[PDB]
Amino acid sequence: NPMDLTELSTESKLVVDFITQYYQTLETRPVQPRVKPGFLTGQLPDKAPFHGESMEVILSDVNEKIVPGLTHWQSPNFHAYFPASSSNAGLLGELLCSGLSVIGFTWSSSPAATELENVVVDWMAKMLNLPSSFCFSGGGGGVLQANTCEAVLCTLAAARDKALNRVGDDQINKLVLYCSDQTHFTIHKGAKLIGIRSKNIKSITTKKENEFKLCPNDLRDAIRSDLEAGLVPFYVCGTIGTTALGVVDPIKELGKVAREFDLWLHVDGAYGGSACICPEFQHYLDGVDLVDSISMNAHKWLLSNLDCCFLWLQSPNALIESLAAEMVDYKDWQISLSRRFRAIKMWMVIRRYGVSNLIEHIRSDVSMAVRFEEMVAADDRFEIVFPRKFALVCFKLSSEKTPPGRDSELTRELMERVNSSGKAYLSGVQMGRIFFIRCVIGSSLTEERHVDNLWRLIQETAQSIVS
Amino acid sequence: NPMDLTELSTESKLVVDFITQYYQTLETRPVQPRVKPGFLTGQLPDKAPFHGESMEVILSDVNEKIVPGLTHWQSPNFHAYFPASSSNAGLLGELLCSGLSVIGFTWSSSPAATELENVVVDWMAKMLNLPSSFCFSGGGGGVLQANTCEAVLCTLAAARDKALNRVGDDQINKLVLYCSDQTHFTIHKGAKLIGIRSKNIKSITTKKENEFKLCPNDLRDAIRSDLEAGLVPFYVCGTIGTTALGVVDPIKELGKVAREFDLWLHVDGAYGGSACICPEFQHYLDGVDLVDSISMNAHKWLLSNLDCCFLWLQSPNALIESLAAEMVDYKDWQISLSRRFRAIKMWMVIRRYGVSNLIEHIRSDVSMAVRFEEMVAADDRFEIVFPRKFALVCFKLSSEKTPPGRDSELTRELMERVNSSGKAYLSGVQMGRIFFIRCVIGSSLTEERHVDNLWRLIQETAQSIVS
Repeated sequence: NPMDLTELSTESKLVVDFITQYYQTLETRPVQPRVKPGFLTGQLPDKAPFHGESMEVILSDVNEKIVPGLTHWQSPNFHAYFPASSSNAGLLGELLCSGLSVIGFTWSSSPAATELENVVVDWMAKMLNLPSSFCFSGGGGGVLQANTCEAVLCTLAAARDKALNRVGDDQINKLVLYCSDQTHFTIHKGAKLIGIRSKNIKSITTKKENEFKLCPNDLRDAIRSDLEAGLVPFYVCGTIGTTALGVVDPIKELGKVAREFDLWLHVDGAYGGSACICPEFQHYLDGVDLVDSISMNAHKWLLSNLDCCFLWLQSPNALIESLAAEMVDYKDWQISLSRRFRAIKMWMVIRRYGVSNLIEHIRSDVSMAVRFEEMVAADDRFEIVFPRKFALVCFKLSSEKTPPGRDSELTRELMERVNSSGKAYLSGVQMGRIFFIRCVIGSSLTEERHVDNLWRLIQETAQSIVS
Repeated sequence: NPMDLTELSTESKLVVDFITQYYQTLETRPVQPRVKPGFLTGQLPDKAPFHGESMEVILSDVNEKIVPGLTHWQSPNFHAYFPASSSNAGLLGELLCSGLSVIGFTWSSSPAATELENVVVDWMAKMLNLPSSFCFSGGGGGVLQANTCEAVLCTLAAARDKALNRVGDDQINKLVLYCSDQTHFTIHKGAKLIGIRSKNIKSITTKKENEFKLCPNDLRDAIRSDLEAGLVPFYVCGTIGTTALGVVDPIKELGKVAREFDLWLHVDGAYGGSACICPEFQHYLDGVDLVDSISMNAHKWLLSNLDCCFLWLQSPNALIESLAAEMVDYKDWQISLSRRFRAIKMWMVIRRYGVSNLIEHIRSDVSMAVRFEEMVAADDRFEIVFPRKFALVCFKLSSEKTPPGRDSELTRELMERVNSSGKAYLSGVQMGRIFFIRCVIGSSLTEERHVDNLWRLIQETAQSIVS
């Protein structure tokens, strides 16, 4: 019997206790493992079992054979990449969503699911303080997705088809997209996906003078240069909080540029967007009225676990018309027919914790990053490569207190020895000539003590090699 | 505190008990609701709460305000669309995956996650008895996705880029895709997504003579007709178990056709693919050696809840080369960087139940559909419009025992009155001139009694209008 209810409630507690013990381990568990390729592949049978096995033997096999070979994103010692903010409400909302197992591709196939997605989308829109034109009650509207690439693909398709409907159906080889050299690779990936040619995905270089922002004058000059070449610009992507540096592009200026040439402006909210529920960061959303579309990942700061990605349009019919084949049918809003009930999990998280708790959780992470930055700045052995705007601190070894020419390779070795120690996991990028470490505060379990321990470990490892 | 562990275990039991009571309701709950647009939208607050609320008040609000406005896919009275096979192991594996919250886009960011995806992919490949060329140990390999449209998009991109690398970079406007008129709309959707022009997505009509299969001779003639027009065929999609009728396309013949013109052959396993773990249905996979790619939805019959979609390639480098920007990095295998740990849930389900239980669950659903077909065939008031191959029975009112010309509209009214009664939910499609009802056995909760009740209700409703 596959749906035995007493067995269901029996094994549910087993799995929940497994998860709680995993969580309590993470203060000790080495974050990133050191294992050999094929360790698990050779350790597991070649074919599937004919018969079944109990739940607790499965869970034991999990905790001994798969857990050690995991990178523990939830560890309070994990400060690399970008957080997978997890909470009790997010986990239990995942469980409830999967228990309902309602797949609502149209309003008729689950009215409540679509209406609850509507209200959650509008809730978040006013939490971020967008104009009415992005709300369902203001003309536009939004949708939940799984990743930012689904939303980016949807906007790219809508923009491409709007352009082609204006200039001609067989003109796809002339469409030109613009983004900065800091834009997430997902933009180039999606542009290549929707048939844009490789030469026409222009990454405009950014300069340290402009804080690596995408300058609108270079955008305008590139646009008219390619227009004099007989090609059709159609898409521009600005970013709030880039991956490597956390750059915020000048949204309003690029909005005026995109309006002047009637280009589709999309805003990758990405990492910084979630933080914009706070009044301090809301200014990073000015010019949003000139924006065609905005996407943002809630699983990067809003404690929803994985996964959930909001996407808001001022003219949603521009998207529905691109993918279709009053009452909302989300079949025409994204890639596939099959959708999950993510709205119930976002609703769960929000009503369980409150805008208050969410605001202050973001503020606590940002404050911890402020303190980490203040600690780096007090050490002449180190250097901020770019001022922090959120919970992202980018730093490296000082060149004055390292041998000539090897400050970057010694920064890389510092990061490697820290990660190999197992006591923490930091990210790091090679921006041409320089290498720098990213420390991202956001692992939910992380408190002040963990940031203090991380800074002390970075210092102790630096003294171990520097001079 | 967002990660309070004692509060986590306290509220987990609340949510689990909520789910178990929901499940036990489904024998009584009217499957499809009758509600007005805006019922939930007006019933919920305009903005998000500043403060939080308890878990049980949330769950009460769920069971009173959202559950009644749901279409209960998990009800044993639900036989429309295609099942969302759910089990205890699938639900608890969803919970465990979300609890681990490990996001592994590369082997380095979670070796165990990638290796376990590898072994699960290979397990399923040998469960379906594919050639070695689709296994990681045979040259090719596979990947887990969320939907069939992600897999279809990946294969379409790989095929398009292979073609363009052969014929020219600026030739996208000449690429031609072929599918039948029974193919799922996701194929046309993805073809439009990757920049194929609308005229070049050719739906070749199928004839009732060929059981609506895609005849390979018409495929060949269309190919050489478009080749004499100076266009580049590049993609052909065959289907095992179509949505409306459950058609199986002649895989091997289309394989030889696609080999002759070096076209990319993709197989939408879709609905029938999952059933192919059974030896009786494995014959529906012959010619699979000539196939470039195969996708199949495990959440349609393999009891994994939602969602999980296997995709196997004979040459995975053809996909990696299309989306990239030994040890496997699934970042280059699909649409986005962010991936979930679906492998752990599939592993959970398989090792908990067994290939034995899975085979026999498929066989029990197929047997129930056999019995439903036998019941329809014994009633002169009804008629099978297409012979059943899986758990899909397509039937309608007999034209001999209805007034001239209105057998189809009376079949539609029959379906409408049954669905409106709330005692069951059946699907129905208008194939040009005829209308017929689809009954799909697969709601997990469904036993023999429910099929008997459904047949009696269909008969009682038919006598209520027929003569």
